Amino acid sequence: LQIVANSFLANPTTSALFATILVEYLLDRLPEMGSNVELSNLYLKLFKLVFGSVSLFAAENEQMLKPHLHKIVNSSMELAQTA
Repeated sequence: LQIVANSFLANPTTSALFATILVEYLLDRLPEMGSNVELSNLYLKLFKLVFGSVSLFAAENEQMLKPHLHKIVNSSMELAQTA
């Protein structure tokens, strides 16, 4: 079913919206990445999908990723100490 998510991220009309929703959900689930290996691999692959969407539609996807960047970096560094 990633093919559907990839198709949303690859379409210009829905790429920004779906990326925003998916990053907000994944950031809400960021601590779980250090507990369950299955969910950790899933969340990592979905984050990679978002970042490839940022590569694809830079003009709007940069604006989408911009507010989240600080949370992503800081929480990844903070949660890895206890994960």
